[PDB]
Amino acid sequence: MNGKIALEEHFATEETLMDSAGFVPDKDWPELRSRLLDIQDRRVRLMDEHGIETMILSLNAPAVQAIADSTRANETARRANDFLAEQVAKQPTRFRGFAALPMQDPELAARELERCVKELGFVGALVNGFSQDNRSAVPLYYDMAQYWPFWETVQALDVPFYLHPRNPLPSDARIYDGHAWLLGPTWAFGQETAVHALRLMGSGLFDKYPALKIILGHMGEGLPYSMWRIDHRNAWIKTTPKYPAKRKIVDYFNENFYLTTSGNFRTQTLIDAILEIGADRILFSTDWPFENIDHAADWFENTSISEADRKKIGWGNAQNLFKL
Amino acid sequence: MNGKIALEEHFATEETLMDSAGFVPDKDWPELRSRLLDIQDRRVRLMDEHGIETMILSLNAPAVQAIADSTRANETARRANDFLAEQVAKQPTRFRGFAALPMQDPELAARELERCVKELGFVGALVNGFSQDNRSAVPLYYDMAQYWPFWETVQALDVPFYLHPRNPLPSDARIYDGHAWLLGPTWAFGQETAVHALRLMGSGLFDKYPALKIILGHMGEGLPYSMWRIDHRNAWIKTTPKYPAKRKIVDYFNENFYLTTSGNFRTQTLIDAILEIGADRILFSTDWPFENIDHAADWFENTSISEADRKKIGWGNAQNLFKLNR
Amino acid sequence: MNGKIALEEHFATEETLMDSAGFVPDKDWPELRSRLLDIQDRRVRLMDEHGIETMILSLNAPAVQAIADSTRANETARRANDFLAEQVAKQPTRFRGFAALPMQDPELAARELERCVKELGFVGALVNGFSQDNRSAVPLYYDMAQYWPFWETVQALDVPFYLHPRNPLPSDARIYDGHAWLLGPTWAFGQETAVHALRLMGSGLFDKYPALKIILGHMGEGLPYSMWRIDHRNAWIKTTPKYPAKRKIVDYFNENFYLTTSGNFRTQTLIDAILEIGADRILFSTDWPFENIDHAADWFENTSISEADRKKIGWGNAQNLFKL
Amino acid sequence: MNGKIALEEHFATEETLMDSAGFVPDKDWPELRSRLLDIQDRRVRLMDEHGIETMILSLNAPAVQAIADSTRANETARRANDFLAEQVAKQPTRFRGFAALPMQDPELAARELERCVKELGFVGALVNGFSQDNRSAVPLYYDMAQYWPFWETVQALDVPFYLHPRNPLPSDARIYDGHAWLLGPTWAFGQETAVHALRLMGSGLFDKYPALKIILGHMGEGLPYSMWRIDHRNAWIKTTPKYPAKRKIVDYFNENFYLTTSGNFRTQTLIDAILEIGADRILFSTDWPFENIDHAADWFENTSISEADRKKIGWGNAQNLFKLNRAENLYF
Ligand SMILES: [Cl-]
Repeated sequence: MNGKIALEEHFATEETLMDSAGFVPDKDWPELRSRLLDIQDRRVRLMDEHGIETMILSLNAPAVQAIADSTRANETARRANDFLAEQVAKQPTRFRGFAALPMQDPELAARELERCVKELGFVGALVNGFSQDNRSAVPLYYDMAQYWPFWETVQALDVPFYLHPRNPLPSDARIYDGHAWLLGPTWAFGQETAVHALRLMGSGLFDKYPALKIILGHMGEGLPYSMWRIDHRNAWIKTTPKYPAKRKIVDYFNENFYLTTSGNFRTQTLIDAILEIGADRILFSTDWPFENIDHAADWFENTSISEADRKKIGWGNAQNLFKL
Repeated sequence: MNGKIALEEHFATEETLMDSAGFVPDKDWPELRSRLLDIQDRRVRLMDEHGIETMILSLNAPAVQAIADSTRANETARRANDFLAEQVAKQPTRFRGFAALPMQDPELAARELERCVKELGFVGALVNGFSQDNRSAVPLYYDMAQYWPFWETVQALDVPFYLHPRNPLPSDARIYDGHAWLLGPTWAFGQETAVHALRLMGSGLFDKYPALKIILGHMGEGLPYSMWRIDHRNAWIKTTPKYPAKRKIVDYFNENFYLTTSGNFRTQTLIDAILEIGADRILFSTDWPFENIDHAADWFENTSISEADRKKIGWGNAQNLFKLNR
Repeated sequence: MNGKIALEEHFATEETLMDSAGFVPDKDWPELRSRLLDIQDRRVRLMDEHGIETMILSLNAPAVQAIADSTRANETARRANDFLAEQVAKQPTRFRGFAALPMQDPELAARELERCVKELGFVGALVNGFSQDNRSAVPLYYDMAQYWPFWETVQALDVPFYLHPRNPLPSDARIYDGHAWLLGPTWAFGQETAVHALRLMGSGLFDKYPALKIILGHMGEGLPYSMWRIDHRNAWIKTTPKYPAKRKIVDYFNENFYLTTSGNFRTQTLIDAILEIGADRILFSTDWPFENIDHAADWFENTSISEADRKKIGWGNAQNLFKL
Repeated sequence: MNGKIALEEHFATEETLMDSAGFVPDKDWPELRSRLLDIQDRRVRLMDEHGIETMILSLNAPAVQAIADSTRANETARRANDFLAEQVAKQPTRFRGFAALPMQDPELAARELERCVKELGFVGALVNGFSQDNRSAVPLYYDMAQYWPFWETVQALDVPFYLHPRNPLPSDARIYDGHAWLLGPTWAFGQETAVHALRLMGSGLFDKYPALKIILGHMGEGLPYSMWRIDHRNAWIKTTPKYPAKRKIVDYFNENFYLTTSGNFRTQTLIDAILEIGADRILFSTDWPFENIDHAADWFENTSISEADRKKIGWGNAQNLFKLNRAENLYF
């Protein structure tokens, strides 16, 4: 299938490159590093070879979310975005950009998102989970009141926010002590991102801003499988849920979320996602260069869904979402 | 469908009762309290009305896992087991017991499991996640080396170990700060239990003791949906996984684990579990009294699976697993 | 779920009433007969109680298709259609009509479809499989060349054609001799209708008129389950299929067909249809009065699909299809 | 996955070879002919290359079912069965046999099945739909009363009966006239076989012999998708079904039938069958030489099911069904 749109497709700048070093064995780092820095050449050949018309590009991880000085975070985000705009402009029919944002300061993040969308033609934002900030004794999650004016801005711009993983901070990760193999994509990323996403939903953010669109990778970080249980556990109790939001969590999941297939090339899981959220809210993605383009495309080509849905997931849904 | 076997079915003693307080709103505590304390009477009428032949009973939560003096944990486990055995004996065709165990101390736990299996006729153990023990600065997880001789006894006895949830300790729960709605069955129970189970799998425990049987409630706490990703993430990398176990995580999930339907009455979730672990390793359970028997039974009666698999999940699998036809 | 649209919903006129007698046991005939005749009263109360906003009504079976004199068939069709228009006009927000057509004569059927659509505001046609005609020694199936100008007319009007069952003729039903329990909805209706549809697909009709929309009840009469096998059996043989159509049978199935849930209230069956043709092509229907509205609605309310797709199958798909 | 058991795997003798002609284009006949006649050599190499330990072999189609003189049918069945026994004995760890049977004559069919099971060590029978017999004005279907003593014998022997397709007779095939492309595996085989199987269930045969085991290829010829509808259509009517059987059709489908994956290598269809009849009653098979071994094995290797069910469908179910891990098959 030609014409696919892929939207969790990463690069690094020299400035952020080393953030990705921890995530593969030392012998595989030169390969991963070269993939991260390459945008124009091998990446596009592989797109050609595997039926991808367009990659929506985003910076690597944790990148800006780990830059604890908010002034420095803004400066880095702005440099990464200008670079990305220049890269996109070289092959404008094959690429779009997601913004890197300095979420350390809601106001700076809002301004940078406006610049990115209206000046640079970017089609959304991608943010690696909570932010570290020297002014805050705690990690910053985006359900917090200070972020409401930022979300108002997102909704006004009508572009999606892709909530990407990062690892929990060490003091929030003791369950994984002595078990580092569970950190990262194996498991810890999924738990961190699912809970951050649930925090947004429980906060009532989508009551106030009901047109917001949040994207999750990895087929939604386990959420569809346990979604029924999230609202319906202990159903014999008749009570008002103890979160600020007005409706059930699944209503927000159904109305405000999109899932991508990145790094989760499993037909059973896709079928479960289809039967919980619908093929209209599922988008093809690879997670290149952390996952191979060939693996992602070959799996997707042959997965056990209708051809009508393969088209929607392949490109139709993304076409509509990003007004492409 | 009559003849069902259910095996995540809880009671409290007056001693452990307060552990369940504040899992429900105040207005509902009189009802939960009465359910937890009733074994002989209304519980059996509900079983009769909803086609459950046998409930395998277990103490509530965290119960023994929160008794930080190991000597007292053992004393409590022993009293609760003796009580359970007495209650089982009043209606022996309708009940079996799971052991409560003082996991604070591996030798005490192994000895108590032996007594429960050999002297009391118990058919497995149920433990509410990690243990607190005054002697340990850190919570105790059962992948730790000190537990290996205990697991040797589990395998020798050839009875399953049900790994039930508890909440993370507050200092390991900062992600939920300001969001207490996420603690308990909503989410936190699932994460804590999935990770504890994965820690057992990655530790190599099942290489050393391959015949062990571990049971998880709640359709495996999310595990089936993300199981492919656990082993296969970043597949382009050819490397040996950085855990001590010798095989893939999914090999031990497939070979050593069973899932029950407790508190997760969702047909899509069941189908996904069937397509990942197979109907032979899925067991009906309810999580009474925290979930209604009528809700669990009515959902299961009509869920979209073959009748052959309805019989296996309803009773066939448990009959084989627990040797009840034997 | 309020606002459902249901589109295999039957009535009889006194003229066609007895065609339905003997589909149910004698003790049940008085009930069925009263249901068939009632359009305005109990039927609407039941729609209210079971969340159906609109029923697209069609005549019973075999009706016009068993009237062998083509002139008589056209007279009966006109009366039934005029009656239906008068009935729809009494409660115009709750009903629409499908045309009955004298398929015995392709020109008369085209003209009657035109009159029904243009003058009566009907939104499609419903036909009970093959037609009997005195002038023809064989039953008339609609893939035959004489039907092509009719199909040109259907396409130009841009309204769907609902291919409903009837039983095979006795000389074409010997396999059921001594086994009358297999006739009708049990099995024979499904075989008869699947093959009629497949004849349409293989004939090349949809090469010539690619915008045609055909609707099948009963979740597609077994088609999705065996659809892969229809094209891909004996795949090691590299050859051109021996039918006149230019593409695979499944291409026409995917592009030209819709399925309804009528009389097949089975979640496993619906999931298989979703994974083969996609939820965009599946439509809620009951087969009232042959099946109960309460059974149909209760099953569909709780079936194991996404809320997005429940809305699409419930009403969204029909709204789009019929331009309501 | 090595170790698979496949049980819809065909051969021809020179006697029955021409029955398979005109199933494929002329250009492909030399290949199909060579596959049908080869049992010992390339067939085993392809089994080795695609992870099949055992093929349970059966004659091609319609073969015995089209021999209308019952005396001649019995003669052909005997010769075909002796040939198969001799062939199996050459490589007894890789092959088992299904009986070809002269179903024209209930008595002859029962005696030949006895001979095949007791003397030749065959593990079931495979019959290609209805029989033509000169004495009968109508095609012979196995729900008919005269077959009940034959089925008593099947149950007593406790071996399965694989009901394979054949086309309807032309006079029963007018719906396909001018549409020959629908004949055969495309569609007509499936309709024919589904109905024949339904006639057995409706007849009450399984009330009388409840231990019978019937096998269907092609994932059960459409039956699972439409099984709910078979019993439950028009449910508001409270009535006794108008067939002689005492129970619901689905009760017999669930209790007396097995389905194989032959010629239906479709994951959506497998999942549907799993959720209707259960993986315990599904068996890997290929339909070699009419389907490729490699296509069947490659699809099954990667289909979206549990590893536990992949072992059951791949070999476990068949190993148990045909008692292949048992003394009479291993040592005698
Ligand atoms: Cl009829």
